[PDB]
Amino acid sequence: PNQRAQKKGDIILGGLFPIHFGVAAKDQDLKSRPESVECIRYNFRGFRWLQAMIFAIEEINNSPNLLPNMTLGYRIFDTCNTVSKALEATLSFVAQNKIDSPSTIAVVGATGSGVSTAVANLLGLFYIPQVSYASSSRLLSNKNQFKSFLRTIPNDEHQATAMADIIEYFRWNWVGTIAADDDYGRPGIEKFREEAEERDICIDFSELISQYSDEEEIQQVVEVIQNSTARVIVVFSSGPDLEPLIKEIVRRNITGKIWLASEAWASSSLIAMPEFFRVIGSTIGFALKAGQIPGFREFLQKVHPKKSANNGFAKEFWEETFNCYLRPPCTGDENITSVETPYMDFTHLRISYNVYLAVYSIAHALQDIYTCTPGKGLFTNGSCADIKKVEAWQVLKHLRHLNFTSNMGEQVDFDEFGDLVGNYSIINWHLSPEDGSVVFEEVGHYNVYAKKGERLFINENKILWSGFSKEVPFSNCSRDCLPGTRKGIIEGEPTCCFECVDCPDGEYSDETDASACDKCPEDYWSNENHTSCIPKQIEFLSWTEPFGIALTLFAVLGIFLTSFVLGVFTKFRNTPIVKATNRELSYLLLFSLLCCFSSSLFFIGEPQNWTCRLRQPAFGISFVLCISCILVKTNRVLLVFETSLHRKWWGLNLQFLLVFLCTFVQIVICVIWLYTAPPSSYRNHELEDEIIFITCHEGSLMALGFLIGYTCLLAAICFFFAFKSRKLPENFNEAKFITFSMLIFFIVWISFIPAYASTYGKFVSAVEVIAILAASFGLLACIFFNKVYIILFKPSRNT
Amino acid sequence: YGPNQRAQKKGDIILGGLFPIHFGVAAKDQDLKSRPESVECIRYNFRGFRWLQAMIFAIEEINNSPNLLPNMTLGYRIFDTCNTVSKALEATLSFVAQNKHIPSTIAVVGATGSGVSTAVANLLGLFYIPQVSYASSSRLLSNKNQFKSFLRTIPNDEHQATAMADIIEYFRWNWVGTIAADDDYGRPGIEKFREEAEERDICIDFSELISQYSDEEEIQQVVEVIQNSTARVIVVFSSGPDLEPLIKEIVRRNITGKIWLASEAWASSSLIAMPEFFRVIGSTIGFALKAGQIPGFREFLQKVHPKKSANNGFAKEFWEETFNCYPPCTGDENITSVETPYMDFTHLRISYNVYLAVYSIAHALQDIYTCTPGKGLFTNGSCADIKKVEAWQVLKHLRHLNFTSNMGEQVDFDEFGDLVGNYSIINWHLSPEDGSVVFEEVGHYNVYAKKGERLFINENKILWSGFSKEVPFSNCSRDCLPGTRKGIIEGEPTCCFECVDCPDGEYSDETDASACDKCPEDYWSNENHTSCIPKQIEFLSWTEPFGIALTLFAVLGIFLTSFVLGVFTKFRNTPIVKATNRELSYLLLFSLLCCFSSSLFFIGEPQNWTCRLRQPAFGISFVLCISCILVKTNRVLLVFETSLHRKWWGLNLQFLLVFLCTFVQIVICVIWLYTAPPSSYRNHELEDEIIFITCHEGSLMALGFLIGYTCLLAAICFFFAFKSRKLPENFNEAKFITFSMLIFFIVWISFIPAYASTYGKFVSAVEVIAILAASFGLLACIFFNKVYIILFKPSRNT
Ligand SMILES: CC(C)(Cc1ccc2ccccc2c1)NC[C@@H](O)COc1cccc(Cl)c1C#N
Ligand SMILES: CC(C)(Cc1ccc2ccccc2c1)NC[C@@H](O)COc1cccc(Cl)c1C#N
Ligand SMILES: *[C@@H]1O[C@H](CO)[C@@H](O[C@@H]2O[C@H](CO)[C@@H](O)[C@H](O)[C@H]2NC(C)=O)[C@H](O)[C@H]1NC(C)=O
Ligand SMILES: *[C@@H]1O[C@H](CO)[C@@H](O[C@@H]2O[C@H](CO)[C@@H](O)[C@H](O)[C@H]2NC(C)=O)[C@H](O)[C@H]1NC(C)=O
Ligand SMILES: *[C@@H]1O[C@H](CO)[C@@H](O[C@@H]2O[C@H](CO)[C@@H](O)[C@H](O)[C@H]2NC(C)=O)[C@H](O)[C@H]1NC(C)=O
Ligand SMILES: *[C@@H]1O[C@H](CO)[C@@H](O[C@@H]2O[C@H](CO)[C@@H](O)[C@H](O)[C@H]2NC(C)=O)[C@H](O)[C@H]1NC(C)=O
Ligand SMILES: N[C@@H](Cc1c[nH]c2ccccc12)C(=O)O
Ligand SMILES: N[C@@H](Cc1c[nH]c2ccccc12)C(=O)O
Ligand SMILES: *[C@@H]1O[C@H](CO)[C@@H](O)[C@H](O)[C@H]1NC(C)=O
Ligand SMILES: *[C@@H]1O[C@H](CO)[C@@H](O)[C@H](O)[C@H]1NC(C)=O
Ligand SMILES: *[C@@H]1O[C@H](CO)[C@@H](O)[C@H](O)[C@H]1NC(C)=O
Ligand SMILES: *[C@@H]1O[C@H](CO)[C@@H](O)[C@H](O)[C@H]1NC(C)=O
Ligand SMILES: *[C@@H]1O[C@H](CO)[C@@H](O)[C@H](O)[C@H]1NC(C)=O
Ligand SMILES: *[C@@H]1O[C@H](CO)[C@@H](O)[C@H](O)[C@H]1NC(C)=O
Ligand SMILES: [Ca+2]
Ligand SMILES: [Ca+2]
Ligand SMILES: [Ca+2]
Ligand SMILES: [Ca+2]
Ligand SMILES: [Ca+2]
Ligand SMILES: [Ca+2]
Ligand SMILES: [Cl-]
Ligand SMILES: [Cl-]
Repeated sequence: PNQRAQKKGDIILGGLFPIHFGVAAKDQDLKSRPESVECIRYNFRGFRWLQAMIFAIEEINNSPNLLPNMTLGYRIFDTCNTVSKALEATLSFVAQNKIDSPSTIAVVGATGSGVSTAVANLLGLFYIPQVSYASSSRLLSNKNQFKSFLRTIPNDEHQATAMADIIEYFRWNWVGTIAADDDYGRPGIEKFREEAEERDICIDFSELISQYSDEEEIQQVVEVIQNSTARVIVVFSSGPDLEPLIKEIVRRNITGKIWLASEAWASSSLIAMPEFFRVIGSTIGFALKAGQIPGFREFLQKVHPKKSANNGFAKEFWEETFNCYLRPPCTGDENITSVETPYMDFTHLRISYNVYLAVYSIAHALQDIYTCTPGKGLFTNGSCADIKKVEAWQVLKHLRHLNFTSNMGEQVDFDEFGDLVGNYSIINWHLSPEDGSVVFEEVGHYNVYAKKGERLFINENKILWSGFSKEVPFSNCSRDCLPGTRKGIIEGEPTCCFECVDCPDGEYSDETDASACDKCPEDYWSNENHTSCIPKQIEFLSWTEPFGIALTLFAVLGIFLTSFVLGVFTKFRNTPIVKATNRELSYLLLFSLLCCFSSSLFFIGEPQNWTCRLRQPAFGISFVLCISCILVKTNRVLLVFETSLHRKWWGLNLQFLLVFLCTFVQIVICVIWLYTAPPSSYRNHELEDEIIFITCHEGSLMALGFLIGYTCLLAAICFFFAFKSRKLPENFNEAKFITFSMLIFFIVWISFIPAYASTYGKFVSAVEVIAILAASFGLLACIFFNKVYIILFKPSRNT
Repeated sequence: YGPNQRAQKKGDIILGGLFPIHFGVAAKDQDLKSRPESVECIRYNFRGFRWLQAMIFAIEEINNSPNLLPNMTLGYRIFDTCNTVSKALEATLSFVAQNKHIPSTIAVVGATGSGVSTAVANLLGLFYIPQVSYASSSRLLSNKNQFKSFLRTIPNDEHQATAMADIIEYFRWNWVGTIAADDDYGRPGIEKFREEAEERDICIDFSELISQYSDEEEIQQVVEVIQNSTARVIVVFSSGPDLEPLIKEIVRRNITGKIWLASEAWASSSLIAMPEFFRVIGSTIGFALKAGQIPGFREFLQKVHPKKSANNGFAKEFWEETFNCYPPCTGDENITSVETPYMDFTHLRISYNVYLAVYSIAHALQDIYTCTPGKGLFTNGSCADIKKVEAWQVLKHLRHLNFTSNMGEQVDFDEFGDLVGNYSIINWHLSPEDGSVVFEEVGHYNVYAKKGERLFINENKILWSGFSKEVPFSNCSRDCLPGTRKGIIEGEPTCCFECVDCPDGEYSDETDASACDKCPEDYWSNENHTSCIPKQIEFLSWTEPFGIALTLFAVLGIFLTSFVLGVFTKFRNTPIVKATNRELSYLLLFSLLCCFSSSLFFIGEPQNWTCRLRQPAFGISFVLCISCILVKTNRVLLVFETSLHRKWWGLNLQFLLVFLCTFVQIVICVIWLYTAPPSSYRNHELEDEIIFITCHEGSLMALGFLIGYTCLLAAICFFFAFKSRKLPENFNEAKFITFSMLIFFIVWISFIPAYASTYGKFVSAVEVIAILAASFGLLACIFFNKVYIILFKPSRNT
């Protein structure tokens, strides 16, 4: 090639820099002989990088210690960011070696993963160390194929993990990817997709672009972008590979998304245009750790076409800066500090420092060769190498074992994969208030040495979402489902995109975004929101509640009246005037009425086994013995008509036999109940589904049937015998009184039937207990009030 | 100068050539302690030598034919690549040497790889030299902005990934795993396949990359990932050498359940198709290109001999590897006595691609030779001469090449330099005679057909796991029968799920349902939540045994009433017993007719009129009957009531009496018609399964006061009857009427519990039975004695 930066010396290096951005887009129709294509657009950043390399080389040549007597020369070429020019230059590099089947010993060539691979395939064939400064693809680590490649820029797996970490930190799960179609974008987005699907993050679309894409492919890509709902768009590409898509996006006014820039185009001047920043607001990109090169800007300001004989690119540089010709003609007096261009309009050195570091590392390897001591070398017999006759593979061997200190005082040392690691800065795009150009204000940091999970660190106070608002935009497929509801599948959409369905009654969902409703335990139940389990609010006939205290009051006043009549009897015990009747029978009847009044107590509280298991036979025996005694408190016609009949001769104790017979019969059934089917004191849910009710299911139905039959037949026979003799003046015609009492007993039975048979849980027990209480109360009152009245009022009883 | 081993032959025009005679280079890790020298290759690839022989045969056959380029001879400088990049780049630097005594090559044939093709093309296209590859199938070599001078005769691999997705869809699998060689052949193909599968809703469990340089730990991780997965389909997208280590490790660890979907590179490779590996990998279904027919090829393959080959140079090492000589031997053995891939083949696939490439370049040269000075493709319609031909001319003519190959086929490279062909689909079968692996075609993938109608598989030929004959199950979660519905698992993809039972009131009829459905109120989820069968209704029917029994009782009562009526007719005007009010007797009898009729209002389905009249029907019927009975006795109050005599002075006042009482009653009735008539409506809340149809009386006070009125009438009549219960005037009807109202009150009391303690229909049933029994008792007790004394004992004087 003609245009190049050439300088002689004892040792020659090679450089490859993208001075231009691309080649002249034209189709070689092949109707005539094809010739060398000329590049089109200028790139001042590449010229700054070239100046950095030249500065490093000359500064090394000025230092007296590093390489004391030797001198470093160079043959730097231009690649125009394509492969053809790079391979032309590379063939111009290995010419002396090519004649095997000006020998350069090292090449610093970079800025394209594709270009870097294309060069390293050829340089590694002659074992020429190539130290790239910007090639960051993960494919260049396959040291089984790129034998002689080392890069002073970190790899690009950490960057994919960092983008995944950023997406996870802002709590997003619905994104979309876009990648240039070269060796830089594809592996990057593959690694990112892997790490994303690991972290449970869904990806909507995935398109590829390139600077040679025709309007139809870009149209399709813009349609895919527009016809989607994800707001986060991760981009892995370089400036020139993204310019057309961005042109289309800004011409179509797509102004909603959030761009996650990769390292290549995060700081590119092709994309950071004030026109573009309208529709591409809120970008968050990565950047390398800045560096310091003392006196570099002063060297930059010295460039001049006439005073540059080694450098040959200063001519076109001046022609491009001042826009002149060597239409208007140039003069060698212009002021480079006047015009504005990415040449001097920088604040931090990020890639230029990489070039400086690469040149200094190669120089340090050379110096290490210079200061070898025999017997301690790295070659066959621990031998050293002749620096005056140094070869490329020796420099490579020494570079693999290089370990020195940088200018900032950091330990530069290449990993066994030939690459040094480094932290990341995280940049947000801002609009400058005074000028109006884009400005990269650093808002985050990414440490690579720290353990997993604790690497990313962002400072959200500075981030400007769309420049207007101040809150993280929402970019999930579907809004979360608050507690009370649960997730639900959509048939085709990915897992990160669902709908919400309500928990059916009886189940609850406390946490948000739950996969399935939970059924409260039987003790508990759904709330009104189906959010919280509330207790089943169990219920039964309580004690302190008005009904319970009132029934207990009635019972105890019954006991009080009974004890009252007992006291009256005891005070006048020795008076058979009214006690001409069997005083023992009065004893028994009064105590039996006490027991009957007490029996009610067994139907109050919560039903355990004890409670009902004894509450049925309690009333049973009590009322049957009461009715038997009041039956015997009558005429003995059948007894007079009838061992047993021998005992029916004299002695009142025979009457007792009667009761001590019939109750015996009764207790038989009861003891049957004891060991045949005791009433199950158990709970019930089926009746209410909301509140448990505790009852007792009598296991022996026919047994209680027989019991009730026995007591009612006793009642029938006693009532009939009473009525048949209801009009006999036997001491105030007591027969009419006993008819009255047993009649009201029958009324109690009848009017009790409908009550319990047509009421809810607690009130059934309440009505049963009030029925038994009223029955026994009425019977006792009717039997004893006449006698107590006549005794307390008129003690004239003779016949 | 290139390497030492090559195949060189002079001529007017020279063609390039790159073939993988070996399989790789020795693992010599240069510590760089000494000057690194040319690395040497290790294994031998007889298939590569067959390809090279195919190219040489094509060239010499061209040189023998007098039609294509007459008076012209073709030459070649074929080199070896050993399947690496450095060797190919050495050969290519030798190629382009004369460009910028040394021959000037004008066309290069093939690179056999994708990385090798890319490396060679980046350098060749710099000088615009046409490179016609025969086996490079990456999709990246179609970008005609990078590789300006690259055309291939093997189809691009996009359709191959599409066909992988189509195969996976055809057997209905949705849980697979992928493996790809980490080079330019596996990565783009596996990316395209991932995209296509994601389109067709196919979940990918794992995805790993391998290479022939993978150290033991990486293969360890890969095999661990393979074991810990539940998938069975493993889509491998790689070549033989890059897969050999993984297959070694797998057959060492004895993983047998999986099934493999082979890409074209290794679906027919002798490196993997070995019985040892076949005993483990089981069933593989791979692709292959369409065969070709090179006439008279075997007769040229059988002529190879070391001393007879001066132009060829690889024949020496070939003889060595096939005979183990130079244990030196003579050099007269027969090559047919050895079993190597150099002759153990049935169809030519890639060798035909090489033959086609050579013939295509020769045809472009011919087209250049047969110019017409006015129609040349070059400038001003002119064209160049055959004697000073340059590479770019051949490239230009190859872009516009369109000719016919001996298979009667049309060959033309499209705008992307590729060709197009329709794939065969093979399955790995074990030879029942020898034990070697044999590939048997089972299907065909036609790419010209419309999308979705391209794949044809003859499933009767496939052999699953060597013995079985039914498609294996390789889904993630078992497809569960209807009645259940899908349920998300946290973290797992959309192909792994649970399924839970549909709660009642909801149903799911089809497999793979997302949610159940609420049934229409007339229906309900059946026993298995599968179908909304009609929700059963329930009420007192007619043809039900109870209905027919009750209407039988009713018609028997009506018949007894008609009997007593006829008895009255035949003996009307004889007041011997009829001295009483015959008219009021007919009134009571009609009242009993209405009472017996009152049954018909509580039988079937409740309409509005039905119950809205069923209440007042019984109401008025009874109150009228009982009031006429109350007046069918002594008239003390009537006798006591000055203006009343002037009003009636006769029995008419009795009518007045009843036409007062009933009237009062009927008042409430009409009120009920226009305050809250009982609505005939349904009821579900008690069973959620059976519908109950009843009537709700909006005014409880109406029915309350009505029943209170009728029972107080009954009670006052009962008291009045019991008052004078002992007056034997005409058989002492007082006792009969006391028994009447007594049985009435028994009916009332004993009816209360039954209706107040039973399920729906039986409430109305027992109400019917109670009313019928009350009217029965009334009729019987009142009139049985009269009809008996009339029919039996003719003694009527007092
Ligand atoms: C058992 C029952 C539900 C009434 C019943 C049930 C089924 C029956 C089947 C055939 C025949 C008679 C039956 C009577 N409730 C009774 C129990 O509370 C026990 O309480 C009493 C039982 C009898 C008499 C009285 Cl004063 C009470 C009270 N207080
Ligand atoms: C209304 C009722 C449920 C009984 C009832 C209800 C609530 C009441 C509230 C206060 C006071 C009395 C009430 C009586 N069932 C009655 C209806 O079937 C009407 O059927 C009759 C009503 C009265 C007498 C007879 Cl012989 C029948 C019959 N057959
Ligand atoms: C979008 O989806 C993500 C994925 O969960 C949601 O992130 C959750 O946010 C809450 C809020 O603190 C965290 O408690 C959870 O830990 C996050 N999920 C997980 C699995 O960790 C995010 O909330 C969703 N965005 C919106 C607006 O709802
Ligand atoms: C990458 O991470 C941090 C910078 O954020 C560096 O580690 C810190 O360095 C300072 C001074 O060197 C120490 O005082 C801190 O203790 C370190 N903090 C942590 C968490 O490590 C680290 O040096 C950076 N990497 C490089 C190559 O500079
Ligand atoms: C593509 O596959 C199909 C069938 O395998 C081939 O197309 C057939 O060609 C012959 C003659 O045109 C017809 O008899 C068949 O009907 C065709 N198939 C159909 C569906 O029409 C074709 O040969 C294959 N492609 C190539 C290049 O050979
Ligand atoms: C594995 O999953 C697939 C779908 O993911 C099942 O195929 C579906 O089920 C029947 C069978 O054809 C069809 O109604 C559906 O259309 C199929 N889906 C598709 C996309 O075709 C397949 O049945 C499952 N495998 C087994 C053994 O059940
Ligand atoms: N890593 C980039 C190289 C790069 C880094 N920063 C850049 C800035 C501009 C252009 C290219 C770059 C690549 O693979 O291509
Ligand atoms: N397409 C394959 C080349 C190939 C086809 N068939 C083959 C058989 C053996 C080896 C390689 C091949 C590749 O990209 O690498
Ligand atoms: C582009 O979109 C924004 C927001 O809707 C709107 O303000 C503007 O008018 C649109 N058109 C142009 C040319 O920007
Ligand atoms: C012109 O050149 C010199 C700097 O060397 C000085 O006069 C001045 O800074 C320059 N002009 C501007 C605008 O900086
Ligand atoms: C590298 O150089 C530094 C400088 O002292 C030293 O600490 C270190 O031991 C050297 N070796 C390695 C492997 O870092
Ligand atoms: C390999 O696995 C299969 C599974 O059945 C088993 O039959 C066979 O014995 C195993 N062979 C070895 C060497 O482990
Ligand atoms: C090889 O030897 C002769 C010569 O080719 C041939 O006739 C014969 O068929 C072959 N025999 C074997 C075993 O290959
Ligand atoms: C060229 O293509 C056309 C149709 O595409 C076909 O008719 C013709 O046979 C082909 N060959 C030549 C020499 O035209
Ligand atoms: Ca470059
Ligand atoms: Ca840029
Ligand atoms: Ca889909
Ligand atoms: Ca090759
Ligand atoms: Ca093979
Ligand atoms: Ca997961
Ligand atoms: Cl910079
Ligand atoms: Cl073959």
